[PDB]
Amino acid sequence: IPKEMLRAQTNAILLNVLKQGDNYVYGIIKQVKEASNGEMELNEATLYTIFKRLEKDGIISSYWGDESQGGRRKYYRLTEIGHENMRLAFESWSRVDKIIENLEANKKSEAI
Amino acid sequence: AEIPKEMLRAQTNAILLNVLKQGDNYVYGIIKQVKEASNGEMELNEATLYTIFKRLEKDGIISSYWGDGRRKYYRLTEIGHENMRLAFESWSRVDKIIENLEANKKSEAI
Ligand SMILES: [Au+]
Repeated sequence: IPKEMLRAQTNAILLNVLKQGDNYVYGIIKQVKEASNGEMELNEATLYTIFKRLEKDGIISSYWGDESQGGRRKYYRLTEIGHENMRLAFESWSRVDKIIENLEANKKSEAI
Repeated sequence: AEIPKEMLRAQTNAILLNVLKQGDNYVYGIIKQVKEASNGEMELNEATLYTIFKRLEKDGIISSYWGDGRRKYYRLTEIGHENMRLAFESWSRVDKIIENLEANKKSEAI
């Protein structure tokens, strides 16, 4: 599995987890660990790197939590731009499957 | 907000490797079939293929040979086919992870 594809996957995951609600990193890693039957330990480093991009792009935003409790954790939130990105990713990928669909279709066409 | 470069590259590659999957081919031909399969809309630029093919050839995902004008055919390699398989399986496991996230969310909501 190429690293490019791994980080693309981690991205798909994070946008999705934040879709279901604002979260923090230790929490995000834990929920995916659970939702993948132990199998998927996300890499803190890759998360951090991704959040800098996604914060850059305004796909996510962040705020401080747990300050009332003596803490200072960082909560992330999917933005509207966030939801738009995910929509266009979906639509975009669906368009690609259709192009491939049509390639396979036209192949079987010439075979006739 | 727009679709980032990395996703664009990934998409273009998805398509090219898939054209190769369906049968070894030459570049004029590849671009023509995609033009057809995208209802006229997507006539790739040669240069984009060449850029991409250099990477893929580098990584051993594709290779090339002469056919008899004597065109240059590119072929998905075995490693090629393997990678596409594992990519598919891997991405399917990711849909399940997401599936399961949405499932656990609706669970706690109750
Ligand atoms: Au595939």
